[PDB]
Parts: sequence; C-alpha cells; structure tokens
Amino acid sequence: QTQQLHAAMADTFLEHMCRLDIDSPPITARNTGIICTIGPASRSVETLKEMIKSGMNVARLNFSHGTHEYHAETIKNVRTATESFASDPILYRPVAVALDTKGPEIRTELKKGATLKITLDNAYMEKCDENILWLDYKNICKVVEVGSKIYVDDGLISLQVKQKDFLVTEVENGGSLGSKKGVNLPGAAVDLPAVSEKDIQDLKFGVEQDVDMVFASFIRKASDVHEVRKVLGEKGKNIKIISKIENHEGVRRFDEILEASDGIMVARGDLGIEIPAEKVFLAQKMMIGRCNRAGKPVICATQMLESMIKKPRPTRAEGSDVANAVLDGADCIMLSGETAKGDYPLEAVRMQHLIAREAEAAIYHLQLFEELRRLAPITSDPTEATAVGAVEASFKCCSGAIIVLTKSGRSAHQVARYRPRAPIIAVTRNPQTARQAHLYRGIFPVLCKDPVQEAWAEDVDLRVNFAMNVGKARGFFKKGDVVIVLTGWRPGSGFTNTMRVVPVP
Amino acid sequence: QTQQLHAAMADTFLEHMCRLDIDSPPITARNTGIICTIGPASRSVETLKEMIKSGMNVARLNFSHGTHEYHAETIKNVRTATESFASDPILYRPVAVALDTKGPEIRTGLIKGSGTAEVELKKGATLKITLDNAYMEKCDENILWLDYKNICKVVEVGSKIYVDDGLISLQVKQKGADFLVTEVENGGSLGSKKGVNLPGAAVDLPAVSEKDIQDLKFGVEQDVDMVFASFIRKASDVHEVRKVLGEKGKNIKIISKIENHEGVRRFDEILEASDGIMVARGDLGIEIPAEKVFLAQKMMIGRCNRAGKPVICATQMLESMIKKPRPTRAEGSDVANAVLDGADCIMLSGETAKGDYPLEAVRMQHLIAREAEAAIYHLQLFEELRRLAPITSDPTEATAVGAVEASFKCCSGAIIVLTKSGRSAHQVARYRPRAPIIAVTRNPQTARQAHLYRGIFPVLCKDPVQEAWAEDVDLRVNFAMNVGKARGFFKKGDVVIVLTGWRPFTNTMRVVPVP
Amino acid sequence: QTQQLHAAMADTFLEHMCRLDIDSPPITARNTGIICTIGPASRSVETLKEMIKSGMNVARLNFSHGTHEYHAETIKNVRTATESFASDPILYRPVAVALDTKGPEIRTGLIKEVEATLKITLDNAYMEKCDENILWLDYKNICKVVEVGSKIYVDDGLISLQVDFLVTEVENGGSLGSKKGVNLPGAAVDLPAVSEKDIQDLKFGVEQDVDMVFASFIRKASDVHEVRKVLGEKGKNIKIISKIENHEGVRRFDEILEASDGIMVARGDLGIEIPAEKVFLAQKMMIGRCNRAGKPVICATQMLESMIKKPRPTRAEGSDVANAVLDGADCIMLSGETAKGDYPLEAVRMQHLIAREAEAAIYHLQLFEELRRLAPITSDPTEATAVGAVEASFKCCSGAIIVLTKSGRSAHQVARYRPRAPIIAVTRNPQTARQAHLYRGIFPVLCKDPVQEAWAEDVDLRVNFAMNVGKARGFFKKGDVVIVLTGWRPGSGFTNTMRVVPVP
Amino acid sequence: QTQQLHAAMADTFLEHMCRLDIDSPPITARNTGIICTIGPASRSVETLKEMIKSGMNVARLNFSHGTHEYHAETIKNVRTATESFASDPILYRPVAVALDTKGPEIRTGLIKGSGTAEVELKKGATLKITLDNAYMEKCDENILWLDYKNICKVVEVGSKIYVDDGLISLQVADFLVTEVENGGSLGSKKGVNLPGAAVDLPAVSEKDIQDLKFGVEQDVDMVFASFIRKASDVHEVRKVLGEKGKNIKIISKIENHEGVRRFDEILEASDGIMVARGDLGIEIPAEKVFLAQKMMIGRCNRAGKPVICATQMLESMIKKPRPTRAEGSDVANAVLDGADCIMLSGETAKGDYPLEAVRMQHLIAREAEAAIYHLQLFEELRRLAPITSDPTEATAVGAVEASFKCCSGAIIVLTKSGRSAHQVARYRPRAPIIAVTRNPQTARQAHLYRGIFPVLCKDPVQEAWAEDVDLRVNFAMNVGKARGFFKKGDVVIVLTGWRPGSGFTNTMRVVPVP
Repeated sequence: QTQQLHAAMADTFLEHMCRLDIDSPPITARNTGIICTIGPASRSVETLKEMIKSGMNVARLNFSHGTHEYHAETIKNVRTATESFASDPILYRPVAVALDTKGPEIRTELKKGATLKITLDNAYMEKCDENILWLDYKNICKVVEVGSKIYVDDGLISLQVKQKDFLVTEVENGGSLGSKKGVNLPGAAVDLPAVSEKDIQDLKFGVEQDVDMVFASFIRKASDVHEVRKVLGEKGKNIKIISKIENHEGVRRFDEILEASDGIMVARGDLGIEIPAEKVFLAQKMMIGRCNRAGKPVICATQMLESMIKKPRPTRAEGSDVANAVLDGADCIMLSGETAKGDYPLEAVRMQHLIAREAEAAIYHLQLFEELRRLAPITSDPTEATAVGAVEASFKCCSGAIIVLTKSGRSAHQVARYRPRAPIIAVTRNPQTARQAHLYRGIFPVLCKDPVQEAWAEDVDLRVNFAMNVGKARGFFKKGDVVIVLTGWRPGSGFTNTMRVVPVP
Repeated sequence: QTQQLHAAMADTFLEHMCRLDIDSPPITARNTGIICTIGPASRSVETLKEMIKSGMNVARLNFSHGTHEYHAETIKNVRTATESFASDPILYRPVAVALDTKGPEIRTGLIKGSGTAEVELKKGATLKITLDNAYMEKCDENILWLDYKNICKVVEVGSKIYVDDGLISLQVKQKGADFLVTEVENGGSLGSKKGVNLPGAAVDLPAVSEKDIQDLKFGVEQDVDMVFASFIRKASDVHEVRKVLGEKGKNIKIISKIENHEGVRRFDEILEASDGIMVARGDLGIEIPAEKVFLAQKMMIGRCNRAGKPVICATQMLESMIKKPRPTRAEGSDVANAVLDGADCIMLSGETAKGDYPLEAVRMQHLIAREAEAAIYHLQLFEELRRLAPITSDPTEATAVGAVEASFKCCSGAIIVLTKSGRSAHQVARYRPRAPIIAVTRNPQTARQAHLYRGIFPVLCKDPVQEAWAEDVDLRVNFAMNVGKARGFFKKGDVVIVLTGWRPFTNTMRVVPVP
Repeated sequence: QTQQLHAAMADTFLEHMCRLDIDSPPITARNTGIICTIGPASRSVETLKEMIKSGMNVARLNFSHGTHEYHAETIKNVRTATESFASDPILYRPVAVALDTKGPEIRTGLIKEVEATLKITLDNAYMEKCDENILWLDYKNICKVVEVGSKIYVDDGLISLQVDFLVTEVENGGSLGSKKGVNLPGAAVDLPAVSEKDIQDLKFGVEQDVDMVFASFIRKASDVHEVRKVLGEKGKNIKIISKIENHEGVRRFDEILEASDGIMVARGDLGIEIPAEKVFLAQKMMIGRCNRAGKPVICATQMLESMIKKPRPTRAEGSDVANAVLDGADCIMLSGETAKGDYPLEAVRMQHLIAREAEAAIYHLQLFEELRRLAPITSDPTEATAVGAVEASFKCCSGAIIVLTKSGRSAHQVARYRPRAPIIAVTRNPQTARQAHLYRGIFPVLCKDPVQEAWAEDVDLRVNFAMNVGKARGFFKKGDVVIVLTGWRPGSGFTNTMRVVPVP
Repeated sequence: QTQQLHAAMADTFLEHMCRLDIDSPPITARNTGIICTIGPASRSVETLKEMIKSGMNVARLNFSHGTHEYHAETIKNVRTATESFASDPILYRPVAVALDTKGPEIRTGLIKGSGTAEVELKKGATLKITLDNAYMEKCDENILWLDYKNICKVVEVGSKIYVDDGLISLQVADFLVTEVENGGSLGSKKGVNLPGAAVDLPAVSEKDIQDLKFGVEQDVDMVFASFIRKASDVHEVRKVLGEKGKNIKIISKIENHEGVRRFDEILEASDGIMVARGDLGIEIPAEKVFLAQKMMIGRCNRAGKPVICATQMLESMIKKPRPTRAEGSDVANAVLDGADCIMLSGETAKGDYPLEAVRMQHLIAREAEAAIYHLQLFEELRRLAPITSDPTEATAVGAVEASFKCCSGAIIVLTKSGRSAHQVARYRPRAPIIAVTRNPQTARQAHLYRGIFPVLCKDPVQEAWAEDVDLRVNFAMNVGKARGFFKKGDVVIVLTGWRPGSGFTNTMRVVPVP
C-alpha cells in the first residue's frame, strides 16, 4: 500500500508498470542528491537557509562568471546558512560546496547559403563581420576538415567548411551573429588545454576555500582528468573530481574518463550542441548505466525544470525528465538557472525533492538488484561482500535503513552501488566525508560530534545509536523497526566486515 | 552497427543501457504515430502539406474552440492536403482526423471586454468569484466570472481553485450563495477565458453536454476517424459518448482522455469500455500533484500495452518550441521516454496549433521517436508480452506472434500485413516488433485508424481486385515492397515477413526476399 | 579450473551444461548427507568404523524386522564406532541414528505357494487356508476403501489383481506365497497412523535416544500428529521425517510437509502405488516443495541397487544419484546396498564421490536467484542474516559459512539458500550435531571445550574451533576469507550478526 | 490439467518442479526416439512386429558379435516386420537400421573352448594374461588370452586391467602376471579396458572396413562408430564409406577420455553423437559420467545435432519384468537433459522382457517430455542461436513460437532431405513434428531427432505442384487423426515451401484440422 510495494512485487517489468499507484504514498526519505546552482536569486543567508530546508544537498558555484571575492562571499553565506542548523547534530544536514569550472572555450545578420571566412589573423580581432569572422582557437585548422560543421553562439548558427590561418565556410543555418559568441566543433578532437589559465587560478582558489568537489568542464580524455588532479595537488588530493562530458570525444572515450574520475556529470546543454539533440537521451542513459555498473556517482544536469525560471510550476515534460533521470539511475539531479537567477528557486528545489522521492519508490529493485549482483565481480574484498550482504538483508526484511560507520565514505559508497530501497545513514566524524557523501544515491550523511568513548566498542555503539536517533527524529523509522548495521572489526578505514540486523531502540 | 543492435543483444537491461550508442544510426522507419493539433499556424492547405511531409499522421481538432463551419473547413483542408499526394500511390500517406471534445470544462470570462487583455493578480490579494453574467465580460483583478453555475455547492472554505493551466492559485476564504471570496496564493497575469480546476471538488458537470452531443453528431456527419473524449471519469461516461455516435458512428474509435483523479482510479473499467486512451497530462498534473503524473503515465501506458489498446502521450512534450526553434533537454527526454514507456502515439498541441515553429516541432518528434524506438530492449519486452499474453485457440494470434518472432530471427526490413479491418496488423503491433509493419488495405478508414498502433505504416491500395486471387495478393504485396523501397525502409535482397490469408482470416506467414 | 567454476559463470543453463568438465576437480567438501541402512553386512563395530570413514552420516535402523534386543545392539555398535574417533574433536564426525518404522501394513494369510478368478475373504476361517480360489487378508475395512475396477497388488507389486468379500480377476500372475504385503493403488487406506508394534518401537526409540524417526506410510497431516503424540514430551526433540509411499500422501503433500520436520521420497512402494513411469514427477515435485519450504528431503530406494551383488554400479544408478543431488535432495539413501550386500563400503564411497561431483555441478547463479525471489519478505532477523551470509559467501567465494547454533535452526536457515561454501555448524549440543546431517551443506562439528566465563570469549573460542576444523579438513587455509554467523546474546533465537573474517 | 501445462506456466524452474503433477496425463505423441539393439530375444519377424507396435524406431545391430550372414538375416527380418504394415501408408511407421561397429576393441578368449563356459574367479587369486594364441581357446581360472597383440608396449607395472564391463579388476615378452583385485565369474570374449593407457589400435580395422562395406550393401541408414577419439577418426569412417555411403549418417560414439577432450571437433565432423556410457564409465571415473553426458547433450542441443543416451538405462529388465527406480529416473532425466534418442542394448537383444523394456521407455519418455520447462528451454535456444539471414531458420522458429501460442496438436512439415524438420526439432517444440516425405531414407533417418514423427507418402506426384503440396499436407492430417495426436477442429501448424526441391521452406500456416 505504501512506497509502491505492490508494484515492487511484480514478476515482470510490464506488471510493475501496471501497478504503479498515485495513491501509494512514498516514505519520507529521498535518496537522490539535489545540486543547486547558487546565484543572485539564492545567494542570501536567509534564502540559503530555505534552500537547505527545501532539500538542497550541494551548492554549485559556476565559475564561468563572477570574481573570487564574489564566490568567496557566496561560500561564506552557504556555510553561515548551513551552520545555523549545527546546534542540533541529530537534525543537522551537511551541505557540500562544488566548484564548476569555466573550462576551455572558443570565442569569436548571416544568410543561409552565404560564404563566410574564418580568420585566425589577429588583425581582425575587433573587426568581425558578415564576410570575415575572427576566432581565438589557433589550432582550429588542424582539428577541422573540409565538410566539418562549425556551430556559433550556443548552436544557433551553423557553418560548413569548404576550403581548409583560414577556413572558407558556407552558412548552413543562418541568423544574427554577434560579438564574443561561443563556438563548438562537432566530432572534432579539440586540443585546447585540459585546464585554461583561468581554470588553474580557480582550482587553486577552490583548494583555499576547502571545496568538496570540482565539476571539471569539457573533459575529453583521461589525461584531462589527470591534469585537473595535478592542479588540485597534494593539498586538494581529497577533493572529488567530477568530469563533465560535453562533446562527442568525451562520449567516445567515456570508459577511460570514468576510470580516472571520481564521478560524471551528463552536461546535456553543450552535449546537445555537439551531437544531435535527439541523441542526447542515448548518451545520458549510457553514461548513467556505466556509472551504475562502476559504482561511481553520476549527475544529470541542465534544463530539468527550465520553465520554473519564470513559472511557479514545471511543464509535464520537465516533471517527466526529473522522474526518468532517477529511474535511469542518476545519483544526483541538478538545477542551474532555476535556482541561480529564477523567480522560484525554492519551488524548483521542492519539486525536485517531490519528484525524486516518488521516482525512487517506483524503482523495480527486484530486477535492478538482481542485475547489479550478476555484473558484480567476485573479489576477495571483505567490505564489498559485507555491503552486498547488507543490501540483500535489507530487502529480505524490508529494513527501515542501512546504518554504516565510515571514515572516508567508502563503506557507504559500496552499499550505495547496490541500490537498496532502504536509506543509507552514513555516520562519520569526518566533515568532508559527510559533505561528499551527497554524491551517492541513498546516502543520508550524518556528522557525529560526540567525544570518542574510551572503550572503542562503546564508541562504535555510540555512533550506531546516534544514527538511530537521526532516523527516528527524521521519521525514517520508529522504535521496533528492523535496521541493518555495518561496522568494522578494528579502527581505521578498510576494515568494515560486520553486518547486524537490529531493532531500532 | 545500426539500430542499436549491439545493445539489443545484451543479457541484462543494465548492460543494454551501457551499450546505447550515439554513433549507431536508426532505421528510416518511424513507428510511433505523431498527432498534431491544427490551428491558425498549421491550417492552410499549403502548410498542411508540409505537416504531412514532416511526419503528421493524425490531425487533431480541439472542439473547446471554433464553430462547426470553421471545423468543417479545417477538415476539408486536411483532406485536400492529404489527397494532393494521391496521384503517386506509392508516396500517398493516409492521414486520420480526430475530434477532441470540449467536455465538462470550466472557463473564466473576458478581461475588460477583451480577448487579449490581462490583469496582474498579486499574492495575498483578494479576488471575488461571481456567477452573475453581468460580469461575464467584465473580469478584472477584483471580480472574476466563471461559467460553472454550481461551483458554490461543490466547494468549501479552504478549497483551492486553479486558473490557467494551474499557474494561478486561489484559496476560498469565504463562501456565498452565488459568489466566493478568495485569496491569491500564486499570482501572475490573468487573461480571458482560461481553464479552471477544482482538484478537491467533485465537479458535477455532464460527461456529455448538449454542445458535446452536437459536436459528436457533427463528427459522424464529417466522417471523423476517432474521438478524443475529454474528462472521462468512469465507464458510463464512455458509454454515453458511444451512444451519441450510435450505429452510424459505430466504427469511429473512442479514445478516453484521462485527466482527473477519478479517471485514474477507475481506469480499468474505462479502458475496457474504450478503444484507446490518452494520457492527458495537462489537466492531470493539476488534478493530482504534478510529481505523480509520471506514475499515472507509466501505469496507463503499461495497462494499455497489456490490453493491446492504443495509448497516446500528450501535452507539453515540446512546449518551448511554441516560441523557440529547438526544444529543451527535458523535452527531448520526455519524447524519448514516452516511446520507451510504450506509447503508441505522441502528440503536439500549442506547438503545432499556434506556435512559431509547427513544422520544426513535428520534425523533432519524428527524429526523437526513431532514436527511441531503436533503443527499446525488445528482448525483454517481447518476452514479457508473450508471457503476459494468454495462450489461445485463435489462429490469427498464433500467426501474429510467429511473424514477430520470425522478424527478430532474420532482422527483417518489415512485416507486410494484408488487412481489410486492420485487426491482423493490430495483432502484430501489440507484440512490438522492431521491424515496421506495412499494413496494406483497400479500406480507407482502416488505413487512417491504423495510425493509432505503434509500428503500423498504413498504405492504401487503390488498384482493382484481380480475377486471380494469387495475383491480387502479389499485387498488394509488391505494392508494399515498392513503398518500402521508395521510403528507404529496405532494398532489393533484404528479407521481409509477409502475412496473408491462405485461401480467398490471416493465417499464412511467408519469409520472402525483396525483389 | 576447479569445482566447475567455469560452468558456474555461464549466463544460461544451456551454456552451464556445455561447460561441465570431467577434468575440473571438486573441492574436498561433500554437502549431501548419506544415510546408510544397517544390517548383517555393516553391523559390526569394525565395519561401522569403515562406513564412517567412507562417508556415512546417518545410520538407519529398519524396524520392519529384527528384535529390540537386536536393534539395541546395532545402536550400541554404531556408538562404539562413532566414539572411537572422539579423542580428536577437530576430526570427529557426528553420526546420527534413525529409526525407520515398520508402519501400517496389509498382509495375506498362510498358504495351505500357488500359481482366472480369485476371491478375497476377510473370513478368519480362510486365515491359514489361502489358495488359488480363496485369499485371506488382515485389512477388515478393505471393502470400504475399494470399488469395482480398483487394482490390488500382492507381494511387492509382483502379483496384480482387478476387482465382506471381493471377487477379483488376476491381471498379472505369479507364485503366491504366505504373509505377503498388499498395496491398494489410489485407495484411501484408513489403517491407524501408527500400528501397535510402531507404538512399542517408538517408545524404544525414545529410550535409545534416537535422533530422528522415518515414519512409514504417511498419508495425511493427522498421521504425523499421531506419531508426534506417541513420541511425546520425552521425544519432542526427535525429528519426524514423513515417508511418502502412495497416491494420497502425494495429493496431501503440502499438509504433511507443514506438520513434518522433513520428507522421505519412498520410491519403492510409491512405484507400486502409482505408475512407475510417474515416480520421477513425484520425486521432483516433493524435492522442489521441500526446497521451497527449507525442510530436509531424502531420496530413497534402489539408487545403487546392483551394488548389492557387484563392486561397481550401473550407469543408470550413477545418473540417479547425481540427479537426486541436482534436483535438490538434502540426503541420499542406501538400503540393501549397505544392509545386506557384498559391497557396503564401496556403495557408500560411490554415493560420496557422485554427490561431491554433482554439488560442484549445481547452477548456483539461477538456484540462488530463484530461492531469493520466492523468499518471503518477513521481519525475522535470523532469516535476513542467513540470506545476507549466503549472498556474501557467493560475492567473495568464501571457504565456508561458520554458524554457531544450539538447536541447529540458524544453520538450517543458511542451508535453505544453497550456498556453494560448506556450512560449518559449531554446536555444543551433541544431538544438534547429529541431526544437522539432514540438511544439504551442513558439516556439523561438536565443540567439547568448556564454557568460558566471558561469553564473548566463549563465542570466539567456538569460531576458532571451526577455523581449525576447516584448516584440518582442507576447506580453507590461513588468509582465506570465510563468513561467520553469531548472535547478540546466549540462548537460541538471537542469530543476527554476519562477519567476513580472515582465516587465522 | 494435462501435459503438465500448469507446471509449464511457472515463472521459475523451482516453481515448475513444485507444480509437476502425477495426475496430469501426457499427450499421445512420444517425441524421444527409441533405439533397440536386436539379437536372439528380438530377432524373429513375429517379435519385431511387436517391437514396432511397442515403439521401436531404430533397430541397432552390434557388429562386436555375429557374422554377416547372421546380420543380413536380422536386417531381412526387420524389413519383413516393418513392411508388413505398409499396406496402409497412414499407419505405416518407418523403422531405421543402424550398424554399430566393433571398432578398436580388446576382447578375451574362450573359456575352456566354449563361448558360454565360465570359471568363478576368487578375490585375491593370481592370473596370467598371455598373447600366445595357443591359449586363445583355453582360457580358465589361471591363464587368460587377450587379442590385443601390442598390449605390452602401452602398459606398465601397477597398471589396472578391467574385464567384462569393468566388473573384474586386475593389477599388473608376450604376457602379463596379475592378481584379481575384484573377482567374480569370468566368461568368454569379454571386453577389456586399459583406462590409464594409450591404446594404439586402428580407428577403422580390417574388420570394420568389411563391416562398413556390408552396411553400404545392406542400405543401412546410419553408422554408430565405436571409440571415436578425434575428428580424424570420423573423417576416416566418412572416407571409407565414400561416395556410395555418402548419405549414411555417422553417429560418433564417445566412450573414452580423449573422445570427451576432443568432443567439439568430433561433433563438427559427425552427423550426431552417442553417449556410450558403458565404456565411458570404465575409461573415466564412474562418478564423472553424468558430467560428460550432460555436457555432450548440451553441446549437441546447441549445435542442433542428434544425441543418443546409451547403455544400462533399464538394465535390470534383462532379468525382471519391471525396472528399478534408478532406471526409471535415468530414462526420464536423459529426456530432461535434451537427448534426441534413448537406447536399449541387452534389454532387447538378449533379455527375458524385450517388449516390456521398449514399452517402459515409451511411457517414461512421454511423461518426461511433458515435464520439460519449455519456457526457459526455448528462450535459451533462441538466444544461443547464431543470428542469420536464412529464411528457412526464420520460418522454423516462427512455426515453433506459433505452436506454443496455440498449443498446437502438431507441426506438419514437408521435407525431401529432412533438413526443414530438423530445423524445427532444434528449437524443441512441445507439439510433435509430423515430417511428410516421399524419400524413404529421409523418413528412417528422421527418427534421430527429438519430436520428428516421419511419415512416408506414397501417393503419385500431381501435375499441379500446389495440389501435390496440399495432397501431402492432408496425408499428415490423416496420420495425426489416426494416431490420436489431434482431431477435427484442433489447430495445427503447417510448413511448406514456395517451389519444388530442397532449401525453399518459407511458408508457415496455422490451420484447423479438417
């Protein structure tokens, strides 16, 4: 009757669909992380408080615009808002800070059929027109070929190369050209640096400001990830790198990118300029699938609730897009203009919360858990076996939660990859771990502030009890419900090995 | 290499997803019918011809607006445009006509005597709803007239009232005998004759009004192919529509529009009484919480697939294309997922009726649907449809499932089905073959209504019946071969499946090469 | 390259079959319990020691014949043989004692043998004057249970007839002897659940501390309850295995199973009572339902029959044993092969060898998947712990699942999910250690160490005992990973803790 | 309520097992071919007629024993019995003839000069093996002659020697001295096995050459080639059979370890396989035979080539009128494994109850065929199937799919060579496959395939080919009705082609029985 448990019991996916029930209410817990882009509409300490109450887990700062002093003040406000709830550790919600890079860029009426010359000659830097268009990408001729397409201004204008310091092009799709418009080269192996000079300064500032994760723009190959990793350096070795896949080469070389990264963003805006817009859903489902197979976080981004920039309710296509991203297996969903500049930032966050929670209940865990196991390698790793054991146990007794003690987050990540229905309450004393855990579907991170007990086994038990208080206080479960608890046999990371089925006290 | 065949071979759905390939191009054939609402943007014969070339299969006329004179003209234009292609029978594409009823709608009056005028409603402000027809054309930010005379009897203090696609929100503060005082929750621009929803309330308007009766009888006279019946709440609503159509309209398909909570609750009895369903997501997402609409959509599509009845996904699929030359990523996703869900048809409303980019909207649904169709995990879908399908003594059902199985085995260019009533082709469609189903019929209505079924590409044979039956079969089969080749569905040397009768009941399947 | 691991990884059952490899050697462990009927050929202390070394887990006493004095001595010899290994508790193997009842029977009278019409009489005048014209039976209600056309088999199905008197026509003739057993196919035989001899024998069973009763000719749930009632409070811990021997028992199987501790597929009599070509259907149905319920099932009768006379079995016999294991049978049985035959030890060794090969050839991927899907979602902690342990054991290919258990129940719960890894059930309860052999995969070990003062140390001591057994038996070695199940306090019913532990 | 259809619809194999119902009766048709070894007990025309009525589909002649005169007469009698039913083509059942070769056998000599004399060996005693032909007819308790001249080069000290179905066990210039490790009665000309030794006898001996020539002369349908070790053995037999025997099917018998190791290349080269478990279970440990059996049946099912399960399936019925429970189980499980045919050897050749043994195999096969889990079986066959543009394969799979959908009474297939019907059998339909042919050899050889009920149409060819096609289809209808496979009003599937000649099957119809 609740959380689509009738549908959960269907022996086929078709029958599962047939039983989905709008009058079967979901549980309180919402598993999918919500990433909110902060800007003029959401920047104030007072609005940030409401953003957190509405369900924001990660504050994204877009470094395509704004000064370091500007972003430093946004981060300060985020932390002011976040720590205003710190007095009660039971109810405190960690909030992560994400730095999203500008990344490499190419920058500059026009009738269809007309001929346009692209010039790299610096003489035309401030004198672009209907006949000659200057671009700042010096190696463009080396990466394009006759018949190559060139997009200008967020894909509005389309050119085709006819002759390859210059390129003779024919206007395929025409419109009003302007100053400093963005250029995309579909199918081209663009050889711009992994990080611009601006990016290097921005990433170092990210380390200064103690950010949790970096969303690295325009990642094309594993060596781009390694360059971002190198810039973050020893000091930033624990900041998660999320590679943004934005073009054809990124999609083609996705496997090597995933391996080198901590996670992925499906950057649908630019991806739908670089490849045909009708193919974007294929790229999204492929990347979410492969991330799910690897146990690495994946974010669905861009235009998910776009109309809510101007309207208090989303379109039906937007509601569908959010639900389907969750059903695809996205760990996180994202809001951009909707929260950064729109008239309804709080409504947009609340709607993502509501849809995600409904969608999580409609998941067909029977088949999903079955397939994840089948494709899960047999390894000698004790934590992996303990984690799969915990998820299986959680299904067998419909547990209220899986409670996991973790220093680095890894033990909770290993549970998350198996996609339990039960929320995963990850108890840590490491504040960064608490914040970074929002990247993983199902993890509800809690930061334990209690002193270390003198008997280590008592300290373990204290943290488990803290998780029990959190679940009760947040309405995930009640006294007498059964929960799964994951602990280790000695202190320090890498020793999670104990799964217990326990009553909520 | 093509049609996502690498993903097709995966032994798990997760691996199927992992194998989806942006460099694997789809086939030329598009299986999902595209329904276009016709209006000022898309009504001239000139533009209708381009609508057809762009992929329109069904012309939807919304009888919430317009006179019978006007709609008769629209229907004439659709037929003129459709028949302009008749002189090359190989390239002719049947086009269906659908009548969408007004039904039990609630509408506001005119802002200050104008059709275009608007007033700003400010959150927390007061707004009086009146039933007095003196204010019927004198609506403003203070007084709002609506045409539901009994609204007071079905609302209470605290009730919420939604106006203009649920974007303006009011709360009843005080009730009256012939009036309501409300407070604005969600403000915005209020225009003329906007739709009103009372989600809490049991609205007591007739399922089929006197106007609906007039429109349905006009539908019969005009030889429409189908009726989209608005606001269906229960089986008896459908029976009333069916009664008005009567014996003369008995072959017109009734598609029940599900757009309120009762329609969802009573879905099974509605589906049983109907020929098909529309998931009318606009009103549905106001009548129930917007976050639950995807559940109702997937439930209804699943139940229709299971029953073998056409289902249409409708409303705001490509909404931003009313004003913009391309869609948002959420809109792209929505179209693809509707197809992956199992929708037989997808629909465009304002995008084609009134927007700046009607042809572009049609082309985009065409491009997305074709990509989505290739990305279907047929291995599991076909297995489940066969499993959930009763094993019966019906020879035509057995031939149909055999033909679909055969099409998978040789990855055929098509399943060609010779059919008078369309039934044989519908029976093939319900098993969801990858191969396009070329349904060859001499019956014009059969050809038009076939568009309701995923995969059916209807072709109308106009040649006389041959004396020799084998030669008449071969004439129709070769007709399908020539359409398929012309449309690029397949080439000489490819293998196709052909379904016919054996003697002058479809029960013969042949595996034949394309000449 | 070992344990059919290549076939284990196949995505389909067909590919699994195709990868089965006679050159892929099995692990040391053999999961399927071997039940041996004891008799003249295997009754001595010295032969019993070799029977244990050859793989006997349960000694079966057939009470159809033999005195209490006789069976008392057999039991004494079993115990002497079993306890001769008790000095080393790391290598000691528990051996269970099973009492198989004579049960309710229909018998003919004394002749005057005799080689067409034939009248059945209940008239005690014909009691010692049986012949070709008149045959007396001791089942007074036979006329209430049969009808015109109903078949009647005499002497282990050898003779066949078609029907306070009955007039019958001989369908299949033969030599009709004295005091022969009679079967009534399809008939609802209303003989008591427990005969007068059974009552005395079951009392004897309780006095002799037997581990389990194989109750003959169980037709309905109430028959089980009557056996349970006769065993009483003194015998409350004695397991009752219902023998399904006829059509009614098959029809009413679900109710019998619910009331029983386990099931024996008694194929000999079953194949007289129903057409012999249908027995495999009944076997597979009963094994399936028992697996679904997680209750032990034994496959019985003629599994290695030719080995009564010969030192190697027929190919059909090799096949039958393997297929019983592949079907899901917890135990396999030997009757005449070990009781009276010329090659008792060879017969035990052959069941061991075949069982071990067959267990490796199980398609655990699908088996476990199906057991999970059909696994009821309940609030029970021990059930959730058990399935979590089995899932973990597959994920890390563990050397074993170690289970501390007082009653055996915790280990039974693991066994029903059919892990590949051996289940080392460590107990201090000697009877639990003996009874655990009824369950596939359970390797029971009897810990004899004193209860340590600190319970947590006592728990660790027993886990370490299991580690030592596994090392000595070659199940695993230092550094391997095993699964360990324990509870949150002393006493039964509190198993709730699964650990992945390195072997020290 | 019949044919285990309730168990058929189970969503899991476990639930499928749970639903198996002893009160759910099978259909009339029995799909698994029954091969009967003919000998003194079953050789007469009289008995052979009853063997046919009881279900014999193939008569096997074992050329390990008997002269050509003897076998020629057996063959003559098989044909006399078979053709006694030819007057009504509707009821005529084709019977195939199989020649089973001696191959590279090792046999002992005569006990005290007689073929039926025996000496009871005692466990523990000593026994000398000699190659000196002086003793080839004077074997006894103390000296034993063997016919494997080159025996001494291929075995060493401590080697194990097995005699008479591995039942007697022994441990080691032209002799060997041994101690009886397992004793018992020692008879004449018993088979000897050297499991740990590389026996070097020819694939095709002079005797085998003579026998194969005889097989061609006698128009046998198939050869069962003994002790095939590798693909080159199969090619040798194929080449000896040559052009005159080109249409004789070669079934390779797997009876040793090398045969199992090299099974894939053997299968590729053969028309089918026999799992010859008798010797197989001596050459490799007896406990591993089920693994070898299931592997071979699986791989044959995968490749679409006939597989036969052989030896001791109902062994006790040589002396008893009823089989043991292990025997009943073995037959059922061979069918559930996927074996196309099951075999009787001593049970029919020399035993006291040949007809009872044939009847019992018939009863068990039919029960087991209903108990198959077609849902998974068919799904896996479709998935494992190599995907092709072949129209004949598409028509075959569509026909099988259709047969399940309407629980058809039969699949009727017109075929000249048998191939079209073989293509249907490959996908393992529940419905029987009535294969209508005018080719008598096709009719006989079709018995190698699970499900094929071959019928021999003897009507003249009609001028109008379409009417010739409809003629044979209606013959099939008449056969099915007469055999009680279906009645008027039932739905059946019918496969035909678009033109005459082999390779054009492309038409599937779902038709009611007239």
